Amino acid sequence: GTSQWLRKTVDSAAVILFSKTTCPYCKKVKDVLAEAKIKHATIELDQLSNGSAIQKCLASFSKIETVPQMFVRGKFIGDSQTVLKYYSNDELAGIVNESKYDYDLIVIGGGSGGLAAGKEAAKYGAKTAVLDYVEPTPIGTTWGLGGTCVNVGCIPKKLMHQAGLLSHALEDAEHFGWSLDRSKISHNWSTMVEGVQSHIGSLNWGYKVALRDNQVTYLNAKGRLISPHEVQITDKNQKVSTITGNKIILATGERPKYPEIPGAVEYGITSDDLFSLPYFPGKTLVIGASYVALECAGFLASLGGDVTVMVRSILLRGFDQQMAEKVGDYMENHGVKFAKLCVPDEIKQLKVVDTENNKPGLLLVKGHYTDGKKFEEEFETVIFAVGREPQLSKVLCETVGVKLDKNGRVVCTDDEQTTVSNVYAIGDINAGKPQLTPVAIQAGRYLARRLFAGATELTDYSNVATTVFTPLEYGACGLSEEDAIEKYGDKDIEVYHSNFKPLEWTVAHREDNVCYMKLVCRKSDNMRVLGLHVLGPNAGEITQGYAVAIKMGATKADFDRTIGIHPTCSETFTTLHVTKKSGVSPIVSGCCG
Amino acid sequence: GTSQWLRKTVDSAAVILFSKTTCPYCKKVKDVLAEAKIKHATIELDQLSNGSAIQKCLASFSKIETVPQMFVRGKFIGDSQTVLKYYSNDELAGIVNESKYDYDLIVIGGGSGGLAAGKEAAKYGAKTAVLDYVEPTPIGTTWGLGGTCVNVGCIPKKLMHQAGLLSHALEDAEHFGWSLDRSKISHNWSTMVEGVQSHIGSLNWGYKVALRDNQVTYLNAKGRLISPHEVQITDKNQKVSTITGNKIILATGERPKYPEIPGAVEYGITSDDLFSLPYFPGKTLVIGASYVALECAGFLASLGGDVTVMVRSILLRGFDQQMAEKVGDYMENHGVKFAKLCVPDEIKQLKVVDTENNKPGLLLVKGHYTDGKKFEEEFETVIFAVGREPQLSKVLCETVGVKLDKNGRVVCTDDEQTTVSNVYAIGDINAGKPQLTPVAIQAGRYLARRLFAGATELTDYSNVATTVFTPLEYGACGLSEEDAIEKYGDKDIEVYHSNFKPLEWTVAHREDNVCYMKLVCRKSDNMRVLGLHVLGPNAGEITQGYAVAIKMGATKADFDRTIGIHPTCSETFTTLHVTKKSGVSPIVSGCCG
Ligand SMILES: Cc1cc2nc3c(=O)[nH]c(=O)nc-3n(C[C@H](O)[C@H](O)[C@H](O)COP(=O)(O)OP(=O)(O)OC[C@H]3O[C@@H](n4cnc5c(N)ncnc54)[C@H](O)[C@@H]3O)c2cc1C
Ligand SMILES: Cc1cc2nc3c(=O)[nH]c(=O)nc-3n(C[C@H](O)[C@H](O)[C@H](O)COP(=O)(O)OP(=O)(O)OC[C@H]3O[C@@H](n4cnc5c(N)ncnc54)[C@H](O)[C@@H]3O)c2cc1C
Ligand SMILES: C[C@@H]1[C@H]2C[C@@H](C[C@H]1NCc1cn([C@@H]3OC[C@@H](O)[C@H](O)[C@H]3O)c3ccccc13)C2(C)C
Ligand SMILES: C[C@@H]1[C@H]2C[C@@H](C[C@H]1NCc1cn([C@@H]3OC[C@@H](O)[C@H](O)[C@H]3O)c3ccccc13)C2(C)C
Repeated sequence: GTSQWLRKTVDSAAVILFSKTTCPYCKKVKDVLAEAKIKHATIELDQLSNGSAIQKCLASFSKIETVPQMFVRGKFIGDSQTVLKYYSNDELAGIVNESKYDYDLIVIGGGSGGLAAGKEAAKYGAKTAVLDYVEPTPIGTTWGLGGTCVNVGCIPKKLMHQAGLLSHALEDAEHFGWSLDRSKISHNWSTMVEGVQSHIGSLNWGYKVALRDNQVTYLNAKGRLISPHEVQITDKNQKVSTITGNKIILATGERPKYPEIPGAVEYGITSDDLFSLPYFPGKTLVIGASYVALECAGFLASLGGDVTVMVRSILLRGFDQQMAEKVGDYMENHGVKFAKLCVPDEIKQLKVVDTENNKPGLLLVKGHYTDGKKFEEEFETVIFAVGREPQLSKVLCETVGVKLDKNGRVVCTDDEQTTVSNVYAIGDINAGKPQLTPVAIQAGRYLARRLFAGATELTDYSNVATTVFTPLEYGACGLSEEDAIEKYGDKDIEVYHSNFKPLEWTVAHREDNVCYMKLVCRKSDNMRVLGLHVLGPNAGEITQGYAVAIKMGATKADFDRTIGIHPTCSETFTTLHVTKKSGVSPIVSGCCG
Repeated sequence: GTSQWLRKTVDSAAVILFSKTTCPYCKKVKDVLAEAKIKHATIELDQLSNGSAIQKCLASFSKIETVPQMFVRGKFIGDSQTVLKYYSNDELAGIVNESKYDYDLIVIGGGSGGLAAGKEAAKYGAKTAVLDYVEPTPIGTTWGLGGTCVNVGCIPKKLMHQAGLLSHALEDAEHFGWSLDRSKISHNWSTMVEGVQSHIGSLNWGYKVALRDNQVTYLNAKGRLISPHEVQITDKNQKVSTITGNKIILATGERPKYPEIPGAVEYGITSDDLFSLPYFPGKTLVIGASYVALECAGFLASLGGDVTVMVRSILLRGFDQQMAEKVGDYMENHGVKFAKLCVPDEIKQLKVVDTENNKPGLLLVKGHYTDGKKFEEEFETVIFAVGREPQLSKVLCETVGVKLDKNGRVVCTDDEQTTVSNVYAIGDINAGKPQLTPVAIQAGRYLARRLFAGATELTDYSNVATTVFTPLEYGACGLSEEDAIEKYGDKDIEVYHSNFKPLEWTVAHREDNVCYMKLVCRKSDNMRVLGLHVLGPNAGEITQGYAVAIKMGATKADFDRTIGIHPTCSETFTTLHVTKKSGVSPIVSGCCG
């Protein structure tokens, strides 16, 4: 029965009020708690499906079945009459003072998932502490609250990709009858950086206002967990303190990697420096083939620069290789020099940085290919998106047993639960689960719901749709072609593929039959769609809806019976019939396939 | 069981071939037919639910169980031996090209649905004649083959839509570090006309090539049906001739109506004369509140010319009124006059059309509101968009019984079947079926499959999503708020609403909280999503993705389970929690809901 739910609720949370809609006394005590400015995790028993076992559990634990029953921090206050009596002597504010632990919940790391979990816990009754600190970049750049995705990540990346799309739109406007010259239009990088930084500062201020509104104690200081309840604090003023708390959330997030080569740390930069540096990188070298490196090089090239991507092994490792190759070809066509199959060796400085003149320095790069030829070049800026490593060592010494591989930090089971019962890890921390922003937010929210509200729903991690914001976006949800062939077998996987030219590219005279599209359908499950991909403009908007459709298993016949929206670039999804098994070329020019 | 499929196939389809995969003789006869360039509508017996029933029906009709069996007009030629002997004697072409009717299929109306049906029937082993003709009742520009959607309706609409969005993009490029002024930049409307007409001509050439490939004969002749198996046609040179056919497909479509008053025909223009108009309309009056009228007015306004919409009763009749008002306000905020609750009385001329230098002549408009106020203004052009009506009287003889309402339309049953057994109506004339291009295309393709290949699946006209390409696009799927309230009552309908802001509008300092999202769900069936609505940039892609999601039974909990794509607009649908019953303001700025 609901014995497990009652045990989970009573052993956690701050205040939980069991009530029903029919009983007027329950509504009265709810109103009394509301007018006292007391946040509570009320539960409606009548509307809950298991309306019988809850009464038995209440009789077993509270020794009384008369709802409403309000419970605080391991202490049973009593019925509505008891709460009214406590408020009569003005002790209701006094009795809501948490417990032996200083905080109901402490989040280490003010990232998107961390802040979402903090807000979710705060609006469910508990008093929450949030601890966010950013170790300064070796160059010296620093950002405020918001985490990686917000401060230096999702938002600035999309803003600069939109700038690149505007750059292409300037080219297309001449073919669209607008009196303007591409030779007479130039990009002011500094103004763009100032604007995006102003927007991100506004976002940080809004986040601070929101967190202080939910009665959440935020301290900008490094946190280091000592025991499953105790954590030490290193303030920016080196004022080390110590706070205890029953519930701990680990949201240390992630920090960009460096290659252990001479001169990389003191001369190179990462995404942390890229999104806030004043000058313009110009002739730029990018190290690493992760999707972040590719999109960064993409919108640096689209903004007048001439970037050289230096791929080590393969473009977009972990993604589908066919559309990875297509994306690389598109970058090559628009002025991106791909130094594939090469490995960096060392870097040096030739001309010192010119921060007084706001000009980038000059850096010499030495590397070697797979055959060891001495690759030599000079660049005005070198960016190291070689990967990302988490610094869980300096936040957890030996308290929790967390297995970690290369690029991994912890081992975690379902319900984001680690080995320690009262320690929870969300966001990028969990290994073997996607490192995305919405998944982190959902994990935090659902963790707060399960802890301080008694919820039973568990956050999903499968079929997580992603989109990379290259000059032309790539959005995928599900499985790749190679992954499907490896898992379900070559003969059990059917791929529906096509090439389409968006209606926005006709008069503009852009490239035709480049925007690719593919499906992954398995015959054993009635042509069930497994991996759905799109490559072209606004790929994320197209991909999100079809990810939603895939979530509960949309079949190929479902796509066939669905009717398109005219005119849109996504139409060809509901008109997919070409098969790779037949080998028919998907080059659709003029008349649609 | 399969008797009905067999009888409809033999009595309707042209060339049929019952065969299996395991039998090698069937593959041999397939190869023989392929070498003879005689395409066939083959059916794989071993790839169907009940092969034994098909074999029993064949024994009841073909008298022999041994597959394969090839049929022409349903006649039993025989087995593979008979077909091989006939091919050796070299008279199979005459056998397959002889019948009591001149053509197997006659399709009147060369629209997207018409060409789709023609190609689907042709590649399914049949001979078909597609007849299209356009009668320019106004001064007119007789566009070639391509139908309403391609020649006039859809493609030019989205082309000038992207022109308007490029106008907005140049306006907003100031904040993205682009060195221009938006004052020295002007517009070239003639460039619009020439480019869009060039693209239309390329599409027409592609369509002609496609119809030539599918061996379909196309004659630009007026269609006028006579008897259930014969039609008399009028060539371009007034050469009246007579053609008989086995089956008839009606795709007459519709043409814009006219508010018949003196001068409304010889002076004003409609959408037919809008997408090829040599001169820029400039200060324009728009008549009617249909989505075409608002789309055209927004196009001209964002292009630069001030426009005055003149709404009779309500904006966007048939859509949700809330977003209708929102979209109207969005045009109003960008310089679109709105003479709401007004109807026209007369139009006259002051200056003749100045065609020597391509300048529009001046016109005077007189009308009255609901209170009789004498509205009196001057416009050098008036565009009449008061809906479209079909000319069945010019295509269909009165001897056959059909139904027409005030707006026209043709009565028809579920399987696109008219009163006559071999006369079929698809496109914009079906009784109660949506007036959309994919509707016509799917209806034509599925009808051809059900006719000349014995298909079973029917085209779906339910939950047909749409998108109107106003300057702020509006895309909806399912139902509306008022429709849901009428259907199930207030207590059974729950609305989730959100006011969001695209990331592309942050630096640009565009409108905030203007964008909108609405979700209509029914409580009695597990919060099943009925009507979903989006109002923002690139709404068509989101709307189609979510229409595909909804069509196969998507609930709100399914939306919650989905992990969003960050950063885009569409993932805001996965964070829908505000309810209209609670009355919380949709406006979220920093917390973003
Ligand atoms: C350039 C770039 C682009 C990206 N684009 C996308 C994208 O489009 N979509 C997407 O889904 N994801 C994207 N990501 C990933 C995204 O940054 C993460 O997935 C997301 O931030 C994870 O959420 P979080 O709550 O862990 O936030 P995080 O930012 O990962 O949380 C880390 C925070 O905790 C703080 N912290 C760390 N250790 C401590 C400690 N001991 N004490 C106190 N505070 C501490 C850090 O200072 C930081 O503020 C991108 C990342 C980068 C670098
Ligand atoms: C301004 C405008 C915008 C539109 N935008 C959209 C949109 O965004 N999305 C969408 O889905 N739909 C849109 N439509 C609708 C779309 O144009 C039509 O619904 C589409 O053409 C339907 O296909 P059809 O079979 O009716 O072809 P149609 O082209 O409508 O009809 C076939 C053609 O045959 C002609 N014809 C008539 N009688 C005869 C005869 N006796 N012999 C020969 N030919 C004849 C007709 O005039 C017509 O041109 C729009 C329409 C207009 C006017
Ligand atoms: C669906 C989509 C589509 C795009 C490709 C991969 C997925 N998203 C990218 C991605 C997500 N993880 C996540 O970290 C590792 C795991 O923790 C997690 O399972 C995984 O989702 C990656 C890791 C390396 C490399 C790329 C990724 C594809 C085609 C299957
Ligand atoms: C989903 C969407 C959303 C937008 C509204 C209607 C649907 N599509 C618009 C529409 C489709 N028909 C079609 O022609 C008439 C009928 O033939 C057909 O049934 C109808 O779908 C219209 C007619 C007049 C006016 C608008 C329309 C709404 C809110 C339910």
